Amino acid sequence: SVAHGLAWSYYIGYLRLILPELQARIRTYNQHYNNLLRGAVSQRLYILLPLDCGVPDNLSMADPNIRFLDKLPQQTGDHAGIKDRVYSNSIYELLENGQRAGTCVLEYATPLQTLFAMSQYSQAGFSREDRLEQAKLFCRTLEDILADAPESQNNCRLIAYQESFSLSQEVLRHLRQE
Amino acid sequence: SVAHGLAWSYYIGYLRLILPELQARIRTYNQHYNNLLRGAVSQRLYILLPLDCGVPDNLSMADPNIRFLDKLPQQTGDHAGIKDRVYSNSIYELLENGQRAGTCVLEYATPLQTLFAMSQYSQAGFSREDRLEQAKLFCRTLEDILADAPESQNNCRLIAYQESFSLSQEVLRHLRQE
Ligand SMILES: Nc1nc2c(ncn2[C@@H]2O[C@@H]3COP(=O)(O)O[C@H]4[C@@H](O)[C@H](n5cnc6c(N)ncnc65)O[C@@H]4COP(=O)(O)O[C@H]2[C@@H]3O)c(=O)[nH]1
Repeated sequence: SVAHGLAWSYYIGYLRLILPELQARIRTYNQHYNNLLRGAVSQRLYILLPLDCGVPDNLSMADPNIRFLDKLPQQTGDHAGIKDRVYSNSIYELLENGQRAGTCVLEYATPLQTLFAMSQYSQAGFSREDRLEQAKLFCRTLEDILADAPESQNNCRLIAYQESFSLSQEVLRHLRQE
Repeated sequence: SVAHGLAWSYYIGYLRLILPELQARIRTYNQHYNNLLRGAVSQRLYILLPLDCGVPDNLSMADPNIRFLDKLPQQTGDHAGIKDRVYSNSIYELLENGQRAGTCVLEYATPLQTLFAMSQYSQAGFSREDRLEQAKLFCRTLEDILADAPESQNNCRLIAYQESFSLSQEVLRHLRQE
């Protein structure tokens, strides 16, 4: 299954590698690089899962209330022959009524971009209906992996959505629960 | 198909992104950072495809004649909400009879590590026989993608192998053809 392989590669090649050290990288940022007068970055990696697989490269293009602020400390390591491969994450501010209502580590799940592009390339033999069903299967498999995964211990939140709708608000709703 | 999705994600999320700018990054290295007295780095990205999916993180652990030298200039760009995500590659020297017989950009195809780990995790429902058959399907799909891909224009070489056997020699054989 396309989505089954994609869900497992996202855990094996990314989540299980960065989640153990995520809270440490955030506490490091909150103490030494975060502006002294600002709210602390929240402790979890928030992952956006648009089921229509529309994954823009700039998050501020999906909502103007979502604005880039800073990058976490970079995590590097040797991986499949690549020396010091860089895993980077970005901190965003979420604006409500124009003012900062919260800060969090936010990104899209990249494998959804793969399902999108696969639906566009003829040689992939992958229809736009395949995409919606595989997008849902990808998220189910992922939350099933992370439930049993030892690396996910209150440090990761999946935010699936389908499109009116405000992404900045959908994130803030999860953020306000904690 | 697990390998079908993995082969397409490797093209969409990596090869089609780095191959257009690979030769430019190599010429930049050969002129400004390569030691003036050394042989030029070859122009292609050589990708190792062990069908047993044994992908060590340090290439020198698979063969002592393969020694790290330097990194190419890093390629950065915004991707799925990650600002300045870093794509890095490593240059290796290949020793024959103890002396440098060639230099090239070399790495393993990371999705093979995914197939390996999937075969080890019970929740993946993926047997070691599934792995060998999916490993072969992954490479077939990949070379079929790159044949028709506009980004692959004499800048990428797939080296599939199955294990005596010397990895440094198998690479040098491809290198000596050109
Ligand atoms: N050698 C090498 N291969 C790379 C690199 N980046 C991607 N690949 C490969 O391309 C394929 C698809 O790319 P994608 O981002 O869709 O999936 C990635 C992506 O969702 C997530 N991920 C991995 N590294 C990062 C990262 N640095 N930043 C954000 N997300 C990441 O986990 C998935 C699996 O990662 P893997 O690791 O196996 O790299 C393979 C991947 O199979 C790279 O920088 N170096």
